[PDB]
Amino acid sequence: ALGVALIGTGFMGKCHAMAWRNVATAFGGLPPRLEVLADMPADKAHSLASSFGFARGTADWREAVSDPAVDVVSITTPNGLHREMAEAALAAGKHVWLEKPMALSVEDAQAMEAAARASDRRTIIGYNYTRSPAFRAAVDLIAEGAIGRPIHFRGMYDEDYMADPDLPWSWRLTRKDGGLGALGDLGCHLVSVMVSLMGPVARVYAQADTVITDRPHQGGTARVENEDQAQALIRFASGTSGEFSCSRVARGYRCRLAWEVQGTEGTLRFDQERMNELWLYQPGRPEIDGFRRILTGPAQPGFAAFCPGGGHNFGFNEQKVVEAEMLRQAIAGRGKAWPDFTDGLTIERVIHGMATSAQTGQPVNF
Amino acid sequence: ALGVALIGTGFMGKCHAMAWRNVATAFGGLPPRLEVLADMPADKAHSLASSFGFARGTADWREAVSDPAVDVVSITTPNGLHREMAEAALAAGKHVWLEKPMALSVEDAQAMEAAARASDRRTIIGYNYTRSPAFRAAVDLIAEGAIGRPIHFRGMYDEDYMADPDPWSWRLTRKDGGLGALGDLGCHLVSVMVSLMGPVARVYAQADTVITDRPHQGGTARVENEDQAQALIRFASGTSGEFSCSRVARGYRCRLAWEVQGTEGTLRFDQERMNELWLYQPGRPEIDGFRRILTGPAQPGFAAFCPGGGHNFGFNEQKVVEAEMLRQAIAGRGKAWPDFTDGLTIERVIHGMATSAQTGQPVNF
Amino acid sequence: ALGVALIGTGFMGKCHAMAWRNVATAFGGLPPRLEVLADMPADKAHSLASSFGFARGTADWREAVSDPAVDVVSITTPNGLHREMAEAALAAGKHVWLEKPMALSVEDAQAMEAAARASDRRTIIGYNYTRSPAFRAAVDLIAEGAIGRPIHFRGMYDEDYMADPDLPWSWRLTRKDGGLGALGDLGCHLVSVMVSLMGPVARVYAQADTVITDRPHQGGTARVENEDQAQALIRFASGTSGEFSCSRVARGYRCRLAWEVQGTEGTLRFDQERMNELWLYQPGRPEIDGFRRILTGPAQPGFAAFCPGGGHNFGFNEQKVVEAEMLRQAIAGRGKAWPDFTDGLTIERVIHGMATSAQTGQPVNF
Amino acid sequence: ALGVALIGTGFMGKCHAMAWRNVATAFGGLPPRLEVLADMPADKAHSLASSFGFARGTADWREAVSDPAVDVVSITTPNGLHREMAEAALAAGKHVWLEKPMALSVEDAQAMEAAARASDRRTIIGYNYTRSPAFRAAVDLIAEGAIGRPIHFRGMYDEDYMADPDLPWSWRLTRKDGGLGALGDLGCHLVSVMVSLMGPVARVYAQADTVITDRPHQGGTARVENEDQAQALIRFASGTSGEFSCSRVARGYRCRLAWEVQGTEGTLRFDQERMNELWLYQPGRPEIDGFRRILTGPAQPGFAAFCPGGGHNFGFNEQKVVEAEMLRQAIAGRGKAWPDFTDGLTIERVIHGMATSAQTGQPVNF
Ligand SMILES: NC(=O)c1ccc[n+]([C@@H]2O[C@H](COP(=O)([O-])OP(=O)(O)OC[C@H]3O[C@@H](n4cnc5c(N)ncnc54)[C@H](O)[C@@H]3O)[C@@H](O)[C@H]2O)c1
Ligand SMILES: NC(=O)c1ccc[n+]([C@@H]2O[C@H](COP(=O)([O-])OP(=O)(O)OC[C@H]3O[C@@H](n4cnc5c(N)ncnc54)[C@H](O)[C@@H]3O)[C@@H](O)[C@H]2O)c1
Ligand SMILES: NC(=O)c1ccc[n+]([C@@H]2O[C@H](COP(=O)([O-])OP(=O)(O)OC[C@H]3O[C@@H](n4cnc5c(N)ncnc54)[C@H](O)[C@@H]3O)[C@@H](O)[C@H]2O)c1
Ligand SMILES: NC(=O)c1ccc[n+]([C@@H]2O[C@H](COP(=O)([O-])OP(=O)(O)OC[C@H]3O[C@@H](n4cnc5c(N)ncnc54)[C@H](O)[C@@H]3O)[C@@H](O)[C@H]2O)c1
Ligand SMILES: O[C@H]1[C@H](O)[C@@H](O)[C@H](O)[C@@H](O)[C@H]1O
Ligand SMILES: O[C@H]1[C@H](O)[C@@H](O)[C@H](O)[C@@H](O)[C@H]1O
Ligand SMILES: O[C@H]1[C@H](O)[C@@H](O)[C@H](O)[C@@H](O)[C@H]1O
Repeated sequence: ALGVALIGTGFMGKCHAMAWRNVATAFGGLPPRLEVLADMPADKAHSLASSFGFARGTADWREAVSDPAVDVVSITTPNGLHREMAEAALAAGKHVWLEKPMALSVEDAQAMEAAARASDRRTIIGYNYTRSPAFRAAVDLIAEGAIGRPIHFRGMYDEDYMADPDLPWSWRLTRKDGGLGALGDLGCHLVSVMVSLMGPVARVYAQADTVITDRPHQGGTARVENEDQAQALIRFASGTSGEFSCSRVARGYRCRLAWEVQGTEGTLRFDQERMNELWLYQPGRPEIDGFRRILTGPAQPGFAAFCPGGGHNFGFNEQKVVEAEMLRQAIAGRGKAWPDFTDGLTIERVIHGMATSAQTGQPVNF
Repeated sequence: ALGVALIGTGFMGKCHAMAWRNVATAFGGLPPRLEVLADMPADKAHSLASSFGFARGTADWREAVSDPAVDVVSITTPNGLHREMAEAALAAGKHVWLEKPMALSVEDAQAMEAAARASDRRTIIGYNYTRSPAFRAAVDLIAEGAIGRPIHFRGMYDEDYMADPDPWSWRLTRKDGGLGALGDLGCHLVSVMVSLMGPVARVYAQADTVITDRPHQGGTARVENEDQAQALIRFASGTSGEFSCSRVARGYRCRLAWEVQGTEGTLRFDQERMNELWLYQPGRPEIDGFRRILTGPAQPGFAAFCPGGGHNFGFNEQKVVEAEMLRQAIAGRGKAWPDFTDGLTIERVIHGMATSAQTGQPVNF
Repeated sequence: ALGVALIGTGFMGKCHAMAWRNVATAFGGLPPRLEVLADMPADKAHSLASSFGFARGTADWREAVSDPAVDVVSITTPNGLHREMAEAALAAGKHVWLEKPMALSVEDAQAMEAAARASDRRTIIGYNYTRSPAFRAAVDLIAEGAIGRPIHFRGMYDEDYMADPDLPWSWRLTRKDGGLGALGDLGCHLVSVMVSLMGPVARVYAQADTVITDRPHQGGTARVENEDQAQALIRFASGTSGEFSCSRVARGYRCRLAWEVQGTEGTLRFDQERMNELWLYQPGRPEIDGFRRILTGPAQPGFAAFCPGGGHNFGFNEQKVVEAEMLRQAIAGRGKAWPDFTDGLTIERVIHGMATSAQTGQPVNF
Repeated sequence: ALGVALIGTGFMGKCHAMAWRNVATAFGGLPPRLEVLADMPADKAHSLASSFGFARGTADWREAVSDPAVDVVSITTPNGLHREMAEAALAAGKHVWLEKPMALSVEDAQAMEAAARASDRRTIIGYNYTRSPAFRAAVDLIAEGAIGRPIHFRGMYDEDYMADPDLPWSWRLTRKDGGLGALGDLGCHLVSVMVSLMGPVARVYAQADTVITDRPHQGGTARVENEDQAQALIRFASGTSGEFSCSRVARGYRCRLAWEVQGTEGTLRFDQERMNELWLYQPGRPEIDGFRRILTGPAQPGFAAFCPGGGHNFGFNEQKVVEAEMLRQAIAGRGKAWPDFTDGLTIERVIHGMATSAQTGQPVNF
């Protein structure tokens, strides 16, 4: 069994834990051994290792990535910590499951990518919205020619977690430790999905905005630095056109990663807030012509490992189980995992390229 | 930590396995120990006990219920085994997580309800559709007066797994399944309905078998029970109700959809979109209409799985919540619903409906 | 050109006026001659006669009905006035376009039916939800065998126009002017749709409720004389099962006439609040299997006469234009108007049979 | 009564006819007298003038614009004739209801604008998607402060009427006729809506494609000369951002003019294919937080003129009756008609500016 370390226990830390714990339940093989949990403070690491079923808990992550019983390290700590912990893991000869985005900057991502290439260990970044059965059915459909040649992509990713202007400031909202705003938190997820459907991005023209430029900082106010929303027009390497957006201030949306691929012979549309539906249009006779609602079931990739009956809604967390497995297969030498630090660095260059574009009012070519 | 035995590894068996494995991960406390898994043949039981992380797999269910390390038994076998397995598990001093419906008959459920009181062990029936954050949110809203006085209920549960020509399940026999759509789906619809409306007083029902033989069985494969059924309800309150279920309603996969029309509002839900609760309350005319409430941390259960609203809660995660309730009842910190007593009433409703359909007569409770 | 008389100018009266005005615009032939309009008081009739484009107004309907420049009469007055007005019109040798339901009782409907047969004039009842391109396409699809044989019908008609208890007492709530409550006002519509799709009703078992027992009336407090809601289980002459309901207190719904036909080889589903969509499931390959959203367009009956492009939503009022056209054609002998007073009589026996079942607690066979 | 001439009887011609016959029926006043109808050949004009309720049909549009009994002229002919016809109507001192877009080029629009100012006659351009009860409710909800300050617009207009590559090379596909492609046919309508929500446009950056470049043409094939789809990033004069697209080859879509405004305090979203629904998000307590589905009814502007009860879906064609009313009110010197040829000119510069941008690869500033 694969020896597992986990660093962090928050939103993603718990998600990885629940995933590791059931990956063998779903897909077979041996359950991974949950060796070490790292979080701060110590008493919290001990508590959570107990209730997560980990063999021990530590307040010292370096110990976790060092442990001889570990082969793989889940890294679910804040973006400013990714580079250091990732690199230390790879140097200790461990495979790495790293949360997105890779780091704060393209330069950090590049350093990490070089580390990974040296190491010969397997890596994967936590672009979990590419794990849904519906998204994977969509990719297969386009490959099968269900919509002919793609002629346009339109995608968005709206959430409203920062829309309230009273929400307190933090260094996340600075360029340092924070990095990009909406592009770094959400943009990257959209790019991960978009390039899987349409191929590599050849060019972007973008614009960005900070809507809420000043926030309470225990007293007066602090200037928010990164962007609350960004949009971009795209040209892919195939030459086809695309539209792109992201926002952390789009009121009423909670997880609205929504995309569509219009093709010569059809159209596919999807909204993550209803992650179990794939809308497919193909030309038919006039009398019955129209979009089909394909409800996620065992006909789609990965679904049948969790449930034999269609229409039993596949959940967000279960995406993470599929991700664990893809890494599990890569480590077992049986299948390449996407995206690794090399694949992820391209995604980093895209979102940062869009940021550069926005600042300059000039298109950026990749 | 609770010792767990699991009987069955099919649709619901595998579901219970995933739930027991993550109950503590979501809700804290100590993770349950996965002790014994039972299924046939033995080779299958062995491989799956290993992948599911169970200490052993066996082809002998009695071995699972008698393991001293076990405190609780998940029974996920065909309906025709529920009674024997549940009564054995109770007599063995184990708490029971029994899959719905209880058994083949009301008499069976009567026997099991008596045993459950005698055992002084906790019981819960697998009505996992009452565990969604959206559903739990609805109940709380109604109790708050959000929709005022419930004046009508309209409920359905449509699926189409029997509509497919390609097959043969135990669900189609009287000795393995019992009732057809009413036993396999109807009961779920009842569990939801009485949780919203209070107990049933009267039913008038009708039923049909639309596919009499399983096309690809070689031999005769007579469907021994109903493919669909509908009923008018009167609740103990005096309120009206519409009820139906079907395993042949083509294009539906898990369409357990209900609504409660109140004097002050309406609540509506469809399990195919289990993350949405529609709420209408009267407002200013210029902004009047139903609200799509997207499941999130403000709903019961959800926060334990995710701090961000809109990250769709899953079918399988309803089962994690179900497990947590049994586990809280087991610790004397809550009361599990429905136990074998509450479940008995449910069996009466669906079997009353089946009777009403057989006789062309109303049935009172 | 056909000579028109119109009695009433409210909800349906204005609908009828608008329909006659554009019937020839839509379908060709000669525009009807808008001859006489009748409403009270007189000032109101002459005023609306002017704005509706009618040659004259009057406060006395009887004159309008026997005016020799009139060939057809639209009757859009409360239910209590239907029988008298229709019987008078027919006996003058005029065709009649009558608002639903026929009158207060089954006896009224039998009286009206007899008068119509003796008069040898055309009649049509205003069941306008049978006139939508989506509905008519549904009936055709069933006929062509798109969903095999029907095995179940589930229908409802929810509105909340009496859901607020403060709303004033109105004629729809009296047995003298309305007759039945939600069964008379909404239920009849549901039946007209249901029988078009499933065939005749063989049996019903029903229950009914008055949720708001009293209402403000000028001074205050008046008792509601008929039902706010009703439901019924149906057996059709075919043997097939049905579910049926209606309500005027169903909070949040405005025109939710929603039905579905579940067949052996597919399913059809419709909701009048989205009267441009017809949902059709037929079995398909697993990977693309699901309900189609058919958007109303020129391939559906009647639509091409209003617009040559699909997706330009056909409206409520245009159903009435279709309805006038079917009446014109019938009067000219080139078509059948459905439902006439005879077909209308059947509809009335169903709804009153439901009322009876509700009162007795026993099934009612037809 | 207003004297009305109508030129053209097709898609919009017939829609204008239906609108002029019921404008008074809906909003009171005197019914406009339908004087002259022009279309070709003559026999068709005679036939349709009879069935449209027009006093006479003619094959010569110039006759209609000069008739002394005419006060206002509807112009529903292809784009290349708009300039000529409008300028002539105005020269004869007639009021003008002109179909979109104004013409083939900015230059044309400039001349027509000056022509319009030179006469002292009313003009309105046929941007009917701004007449819907839902849209007008949206605008008033914003003006009422419903969503705070707009911070982003996302708009699209997808149709597939050109998706089939075997459709014959026809007028919307030419420069000399047609002008722009998707931008001139669908884009303009999106801008009409967009500037009504976000105000004027400061800057665009756009991309465009011809996806089907060749089409059957009398035993041969001809080159398509304008775009099938276009997209743009927008910077509004207010400093706010926007996304914009249109397409005539977006498979499955029939009239998908969908738009969204995300504000500091709320969100509004709309889709013409369901023109009777308006989605509104305002912050609520978390228990009941979410988008409201607002079903078009009497609370929304214009609706009560057509129907006293909500839910009775307002049609595409009834947008035009509203448009007619707005014009009658402007002629009567009450309400002003938007957009006139001056507001229209701006919309033309925008769509042509996107076209320029897409052609050159450069941002275009206004
Ligand atoms: N893939 C996805 O869908 C997704 C979703 C949410 C967050 N994320 C990513 O997950 C990462 C964490 O996000 P989150 O929402 O879980 O943040 P969080 O604040 O919920 O959790 C951070 C975790 O890291 C721990 N931590 C912080 N500093 C530490 C240190 N020095 N040593 C050990 N532990 C430390 C915290 O105590 C906590 O356990 C971020 O990189 C974010 O981008 C990804
Ligand atoms: N709550 C739910 O949503 C849900 C879903 C599916 C089934 N169910 C209920 O759960 C139960 C199981 O249904 P399922 O769909 O998982 O059926 P299934 O056929 O998929 O699984 C049944 C399992 O029981 C095992 N089994 C059969 N006979 C056995 C024996 N003699 N000893 C030990 N194991 C035996 C089978 O080998 C199989 O592993 C039924 O009671 C059903 O009504 C509930
Ligand atoms: N088919 C449909 O979709 C539809 C929709 C709404 C109403 N209806 C039916 O239309 C009919 C009228 O409904 P409504 O909502 O228009 O009612 P309403 O209250 O709007 O109008 C009643 C009309 O009758 C007139 N009236 C009353 N007494 C009269 C008399 N003695 N002489 C002349 N005119 C008289 C009133 O002045 C008014 O014009 C009813 O039978 C109702 O069932 C049908
Ligand atoms: N606002 C909308 O929703 C909408 C919808 C469709 C079209 N349009 C616009 O309406 C206009 C017409 O498009 P359509 O789809 O109605 O085209 P169409 O081809 O359906 O009809 C064109 C009409 O113009 C007539 N015509 C052509 N040359 C003429 C001449 N010399 N004299 C008189 N009549 C002549 C044709 O006979 C026909 O009646 C275009 O400018 C288009 O952009 C707007
Ligand atoms: O598919 C159905 C349904 O999904 C229920 O959840 C399950 O309990 C039934 O046994 C199964 O037959
Ligand atoms: O709003 C309702 C309903 O829309 C019916 O169409 C109409 O016939 C009723 O009389 C009216 O009350
Ligand atoms: O079908 C399209 C579109 O629906 C618009 O309504 C119209 O203005 C266009 O000209 C027509 O091409």
